[PDB]
Amino acid sequence: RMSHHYATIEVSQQLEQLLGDQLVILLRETPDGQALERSQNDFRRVLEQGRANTVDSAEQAALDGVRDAYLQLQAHTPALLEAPMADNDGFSEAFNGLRLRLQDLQQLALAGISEAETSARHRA
Repeated sequence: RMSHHYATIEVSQQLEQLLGDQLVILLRETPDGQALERSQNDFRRVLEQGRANTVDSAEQAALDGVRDAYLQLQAHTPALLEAPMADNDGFSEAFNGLRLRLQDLQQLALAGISEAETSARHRA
């Protein structure tokens, strides 16, 4: 009824931390390629294990959207990390869409918790 929503909140928080790591790396003058790849692979790991374990159907759909938004952001990673970002407006927009989705995932999870709390009080 409720514990799985808490797990979804945790997935989103971890993703947000890893996204932050990625931005911090990308913001440096000489970003480290191995660190960037590790952060991307870890974001993907957390997201995909999270999706595989998500029980709520609406949270599954939201995590699918997070995946698409993440791929959009990842697509902006320059082949050469010393190279300038090719599409700054696009990178900004992909970043914005992803962080807003991660925030809404948590809000969605919180709503499910709230509704389960209410239902628990009327089952007994």
